[PDB]
Amino acid sequence: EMGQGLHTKMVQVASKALKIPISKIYISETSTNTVPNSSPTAASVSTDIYGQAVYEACQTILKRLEPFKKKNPDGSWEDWVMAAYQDRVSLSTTGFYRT
Amino acid sequence: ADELVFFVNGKKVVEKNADPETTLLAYLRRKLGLRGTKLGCGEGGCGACTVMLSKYDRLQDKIIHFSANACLAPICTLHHVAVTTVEGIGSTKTRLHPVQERIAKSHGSQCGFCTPGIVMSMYTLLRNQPEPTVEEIEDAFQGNLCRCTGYRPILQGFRTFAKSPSLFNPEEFMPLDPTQEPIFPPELLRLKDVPPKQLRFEGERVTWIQASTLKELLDLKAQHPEAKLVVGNTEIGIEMKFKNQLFPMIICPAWIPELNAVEHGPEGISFGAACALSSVEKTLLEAVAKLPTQKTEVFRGVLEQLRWFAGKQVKSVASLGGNIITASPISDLNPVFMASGTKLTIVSRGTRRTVPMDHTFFPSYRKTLLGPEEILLSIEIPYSREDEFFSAFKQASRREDDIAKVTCGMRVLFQPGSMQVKELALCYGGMADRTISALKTTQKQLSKFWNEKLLQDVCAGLAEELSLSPDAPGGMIEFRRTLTLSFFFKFYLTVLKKLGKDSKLDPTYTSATLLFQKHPPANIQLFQEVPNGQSKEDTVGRPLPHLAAAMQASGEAVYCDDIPRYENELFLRLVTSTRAHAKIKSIDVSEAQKVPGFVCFLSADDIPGSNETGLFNDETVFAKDTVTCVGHIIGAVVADTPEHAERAAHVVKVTYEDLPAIITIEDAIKNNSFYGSELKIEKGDLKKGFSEADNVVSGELYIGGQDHFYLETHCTIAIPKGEEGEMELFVSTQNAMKTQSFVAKMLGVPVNRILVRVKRMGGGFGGKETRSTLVSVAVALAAYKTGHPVRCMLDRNEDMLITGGRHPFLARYKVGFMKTGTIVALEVDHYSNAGNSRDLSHSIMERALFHMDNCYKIPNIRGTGRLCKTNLSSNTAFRGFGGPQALFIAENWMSEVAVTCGLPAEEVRWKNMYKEGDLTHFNQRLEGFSVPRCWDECLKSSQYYARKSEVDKFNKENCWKKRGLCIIPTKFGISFTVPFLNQAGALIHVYTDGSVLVSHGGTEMGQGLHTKMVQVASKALKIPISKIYISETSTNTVPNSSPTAASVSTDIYGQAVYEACQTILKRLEPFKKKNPDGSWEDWVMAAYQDRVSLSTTGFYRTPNLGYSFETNSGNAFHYFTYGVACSEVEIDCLTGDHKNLRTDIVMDVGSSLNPAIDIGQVEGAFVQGLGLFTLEELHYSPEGSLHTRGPSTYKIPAFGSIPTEFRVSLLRDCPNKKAIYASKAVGEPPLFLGASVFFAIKDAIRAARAQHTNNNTKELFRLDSPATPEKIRNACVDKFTTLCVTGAPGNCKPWSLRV
Amino acid sequence: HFYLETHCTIAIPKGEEGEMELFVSTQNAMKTQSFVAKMLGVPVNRILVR
Amino acid sequence: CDDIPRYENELFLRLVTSTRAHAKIKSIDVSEAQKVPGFVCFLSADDIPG
Ligand SMILES: Cc1cc2nc3c(=O)[nH]c(=O)nc-3n(C[C@@H](O)[C@@H](O)[C@H](O)COP(=O)(O)OP(=O)(O)OC[C@H]3O[C@@H](n4cnc5c(N)ncnc54)[C@H](O)[C@@H]3O)c2cc1C
Ligand SMILES: Nc1nc2c(c(=O)[nH]1)N[C@H]1C(S)=C(S)[C@@H](COP(=O)(O)O)O[C@H]1N2
Ligand SMILES: O=C(O)c1ccccc1O
Ligand code: MOS
Ligand code: MOS
Ligand code: FES
Ligand code: FES
Ligand SMILES: [Ca+2]
Repeated sequence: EMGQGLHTKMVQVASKALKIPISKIYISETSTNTVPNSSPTAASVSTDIYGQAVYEACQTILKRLEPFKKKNPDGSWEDWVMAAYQDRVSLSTTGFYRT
Repeated sequence: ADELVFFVNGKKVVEKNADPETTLLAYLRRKLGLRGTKLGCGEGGCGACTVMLSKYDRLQDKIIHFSANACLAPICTLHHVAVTTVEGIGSTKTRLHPVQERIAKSHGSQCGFCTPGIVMSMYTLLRNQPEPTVEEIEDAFQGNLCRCTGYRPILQGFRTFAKSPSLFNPEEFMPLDPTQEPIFPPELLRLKDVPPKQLRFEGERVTWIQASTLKELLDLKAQHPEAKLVVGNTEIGIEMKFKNQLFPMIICPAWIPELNAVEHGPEGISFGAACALSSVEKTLLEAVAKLPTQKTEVFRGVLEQLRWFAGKQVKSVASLGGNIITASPISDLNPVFMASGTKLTIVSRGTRRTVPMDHTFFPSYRKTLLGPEEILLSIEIPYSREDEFFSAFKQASRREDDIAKVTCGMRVLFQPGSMQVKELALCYGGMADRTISALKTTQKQLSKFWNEKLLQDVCAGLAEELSLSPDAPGGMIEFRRTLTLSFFFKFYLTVLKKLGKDSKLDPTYTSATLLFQKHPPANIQLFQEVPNGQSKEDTVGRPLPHLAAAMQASGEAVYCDDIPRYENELFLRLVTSTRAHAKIKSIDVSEAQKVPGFVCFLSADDIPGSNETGLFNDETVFAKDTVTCVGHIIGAVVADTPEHAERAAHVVKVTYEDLPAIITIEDAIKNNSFYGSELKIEKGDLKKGFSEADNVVSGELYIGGQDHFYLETHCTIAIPKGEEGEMELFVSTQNAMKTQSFVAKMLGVPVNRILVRVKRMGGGFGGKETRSTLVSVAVALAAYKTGHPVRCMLDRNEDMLITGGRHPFLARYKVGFMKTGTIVALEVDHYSNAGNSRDLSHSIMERALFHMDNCYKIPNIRGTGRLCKTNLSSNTAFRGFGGPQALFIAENWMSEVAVTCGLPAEEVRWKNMYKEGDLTHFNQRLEGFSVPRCWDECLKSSQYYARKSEVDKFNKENCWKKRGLCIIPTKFGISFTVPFLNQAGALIHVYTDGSVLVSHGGTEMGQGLHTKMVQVASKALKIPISKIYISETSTNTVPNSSPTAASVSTDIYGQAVYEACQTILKRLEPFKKKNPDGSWEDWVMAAYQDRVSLSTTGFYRTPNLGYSFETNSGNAFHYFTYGVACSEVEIDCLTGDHKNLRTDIVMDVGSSLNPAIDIGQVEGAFVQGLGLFTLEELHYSPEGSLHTRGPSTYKIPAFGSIPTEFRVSLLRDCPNKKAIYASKAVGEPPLFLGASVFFAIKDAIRAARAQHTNNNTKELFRLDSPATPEKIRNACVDKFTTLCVTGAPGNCKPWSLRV
Repeated sequence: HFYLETHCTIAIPKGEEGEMELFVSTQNAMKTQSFVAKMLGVPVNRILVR
Repeated sequence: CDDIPRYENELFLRLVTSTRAHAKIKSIDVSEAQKVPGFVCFLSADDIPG
């Protein structure tokens, strides 16, 4: 983030893909121990490619939460996440994109 | 004056404004930034702060080197002294010193917090003796404690300085070359030819005057009688730090030559009052070696005491004058100086007198017959005369560096060549509030002859004259009185032997006159070599040392508090309750606010979020309205320095209104005070079982608690980022996830705002899996409120008081068995003291129930469990998690079954043992039950049967010493008994240079988990471990992690890491195929260029788990880890002390991922269990106030506590398909094996009781844990214990009898 | 460029295995990481750029 | 970046740069710099470990 609002946009994207308020999503910083071998933030494509990578990681999460959502359709995002946790289903995932 | 000049690692230090209250430790860490030296207790008992001091000695015209505790050394005593820390002898950036290299490569370093101090003790030794003996090497560590290793490796590695595969190879060690050692600071050498001048230092509250001459000392004292002298500061330092003592004016007379003079006169040897005890020891040893035995009787007595007097660090700074004038009730020297009428030369300006120390020298508590203007100039220890004999004895809890329970000095003068008493003096310590002489008793024996009648008359006299009321401070009334008579008995016999000339006693009575004797160590470790075809780069199964061992030995390894503080960082001090249960009526911070640097007082009202916390939302972050235990956190003070925060907090005044308190398990039962309902597992038919049973035994047993005593106490640094409630914390915890959510809950912000990072812990052992949040949340609140970073590291006393420990257990049992020993029915009701909150108490009781069978098949069985809710700090996880308590209870009734049946214990245990395929009481199948092999193998390698003979023989030839032998098995179920915790995540990145960064949910606390994880990654990816790295554990890399516990970390994280590596391998596969002959680096780069992601997570969920208490079905564990231990001991029936002669252990850890780490885990766990069952004991006042708050009173196993012959074997060819690379969890399983020592002791006591107690061979006497010297001695009933019968003395027979 | 915030870097040496954590005003954490590692002569996994 | 609080022991670096567009570096003298209060060290090419 250098003022172009990339994090704002990635939160907006994650929020849509996951179908939850942006208020439940947060981006703290950029670091080499969370995401390695990253290209520089340049070429005006950051939204294009990181938006895609964030999207993919979100789909993964959604696929893992599916069974719980299907079991408790009227439940809350919070109910599904906890149920997923209690069932020892991983709640962490990478996402990647290649133009 | 004004300027203080000294050196640290060869560098000159000039302090222009030295504050008399500043310790070297603080100065090194804060001022110089040298964090290698650690704070472990600030009490002188752990040695973690050990450093070397060097100076020019004007007398020996030589540079001398000695060790010292930086925590007790005032920098104001260090003018013109050269200090050497761990970073001054070597480092991984330059080159490690042999001492550092060897302790690291010998696997002598685990969590590594104690390593720097032990390194410096060894270094100091070598600096004095380049080729020390094995005995000198062990004695070098009398003042150093380690909680992880079990000590064996440290000694064995250092043994190389003296003079099947191996864990390390001594042939690769770099030779010690003293010519390459750091040279004494040249500048200091010049300053040696300049006469000392009085120096003056002015601090915030204290003024220090370093007197250069005797005249200056006297003038100052004549002018300022209040002035407190200080030499070694090993007493004053304690008084100021722990007794709230403040001395505005201090005078250090250490430089005065008159106070350092040593003179050999006609009547004895005189020492200046400032001479260090180590100097006295040296001079006296020489005198004893050069002079005739008949003249060194008294010197020998002093040497016996010095032998067990603190450690090298304290004896090298503690002075003679200091010990005498401190006038402590438990001084080990004053009773000796008194009994020998040692001469004291006391002076004052214009006056001078010399008197023999006698009973009058100590009028009352902490006082002497010194005038306020007088100072002790010198002491002359008397030469022994003809017909004059002397003895000195000391009995404490632990042999090394411990406080005396009872200590004494004994002397007798006979008429020329007669056995007729001319003079007799029996002086004791620990029997009153001062050193006393049993004058009434001794006066009656004047002119009497040394015989049986005199022995009886003296014992009866002592029992009467040295009485103790039921409220005597320190308790242990029966034990202490028994020791006073036992010591005399030992003196009596010794004198007989001496009068017998020798240059005769019943042979069975001879060992009673013998002083403690060390025995040559003999350690052997057996493990399996890796398959010959295995690749060199595949380290799984190899004895790879801990990845951080070298950095831990060099002091470069960073622990939480070693992290530099920010320019604006503040310090936090918790304000806790001093009442077990009361309403908080008022909190006054008026005085606290006046303390310099005061920033603020935090309480429940300051919490922005919720004040409800705890694993079960059972607790408050800050007590509101009421306190429910001593130590209950009420609030906290934030200040500019640690000192100021501590001072401010101390004066925070809380007014209370007591409420009825429930302290003990018995209390809880009576009041029906419990958490939840009864826990129970029942199988078979009890009524039927007891019916078919030939015999039936009932009883009650108790197991005391235990303090984790991790060398590094609790600690947290909280960094507020000032954005969106974000906070980054560095914490010493095994549970980053709970830390994160508890901080978030208290603050009222989303969990994604909190980042918790754990690089490593200097030990955890379960004490940091939940209770670490008590500090983390409070520090987080401080950071939130001030907007400044804040940190807090607990002092030892706060840690032991507040953080909880192992759950004490009380058990009521009843067992049915056949005359053959077979068990047919068992009923056990367990009760645990849980404290003022639930925490992990429920799961702990569950694990207890799961192990109430140990390794025995019991057809009809019923075990229940109740959690006692009490007004004590909440107890929690501790290596074993309930298993040791339940296993101990099991082995106890099992031992009584053998005794009752009159059959060999090993025989009774074997026929009751489970067999492959059996089901446990909770119906789980035992597959791959390897106890049998461990058992037969241990029996054989230990030579059990043959030694059973050696023991019986010894017991026939010895009357006041006995031996015991016992072989014990164990099984420990592996997995968290809470299903959902059996999950693990990992995250791995491969950078474009091919280096790999691995991250997993587990934390490093010294157990070698990261090391094992790197080994697993290297094998899985088929690349060298040198290309892989693990930096830390953090919530932003691997979320929702289970606490690092239950011994399953390697199992589950190993699997998650493995999976992550598979995915990596899958992605690189296409490139490896394209370029087969290429390198790992070529493939990675190619993958990167083709835009293939080199980052992935890994996850693992342990399969088939889910036990139900309702249906008594389902698998509670993934598999079991097994082991067997045989220990042999020798007890002193007269004092309670005992030797752990030998122990043999055979452990089944499947195919070990690292035999150095495993084995290190086996030895470490065994020693902690050893401590739990025989040495460690916590004492509380009737009101629930913990007395035992430091290493001085809480004695964990020391270097000299381990079995002299310590042999460990890892079972061969026993792959476990239920875990990563066929390995097995090892963390907790071996701990209970320490009980083998407890039962060997019980065996010995049985022999002693058959010797002087009853005649009832099948007698079943109760022995609770820990089997401390008190319990051992009281159990050895004899004519002495009878004359000391607590209460019911010879004066209390009832008027009538007949029910 | 005239970014209102000029170039800036904070480098924190951890004292272990060449580890270093850096807080930098940069659009390229990867290259900062590798260039720092190249200059120091240590594996890239030792350097953390935030 | 620079808003991040400094550690109690944090130091500061100031780059030493060329005043010529193209030239051989004949000599470098830090004798005057060494006398400035607070001076810690001057780093040059030979200090690079990698
Ligand atoms: C971990 C640890 C273990 C210990 N173990 C033992 C043990 O096994 N047995 C035992 O007996 N003690 C033990 N002690 C206490 C022992 O170290 C002190 O008694 C020591 O001998 C005191 O000498 P010092 O020079 O440190 O005294 P200081 O702390 O300086 O204290 C001395 C006190 O004596 C006064 N004083 C000192 N010198 C003189 C003088 N010349 N003339 C007049 N007054 C004087 C001071 O004013 C002060 O009141 C231990 C202490 C620690 C911290
Ligand atoms: N050196 C050291 N070893 C240790 C501990 C420790 O704190 N320090 N904790 C013990 C406890 S209580 C457990 S549960 C396991 C923890 O790690 P693991 O699951 O990998 O074996 O290690 C054991 N070994
Ligand atoms: O079973 C365990 O050993 C255990 C340990 C820590 C927390 C919960 C648990 O069930
Ligand atoms: O010039 Mo922008 O592509 S960084
Ligand atoms: O007692 Mo260890 O399960 S943390
Ligand atoms: S901290 Fe100095 S002896 Fe423990
Ligand atoms: S390695 Fe010694 S206390 Fe941890
Ligand atoms: Ca509890």
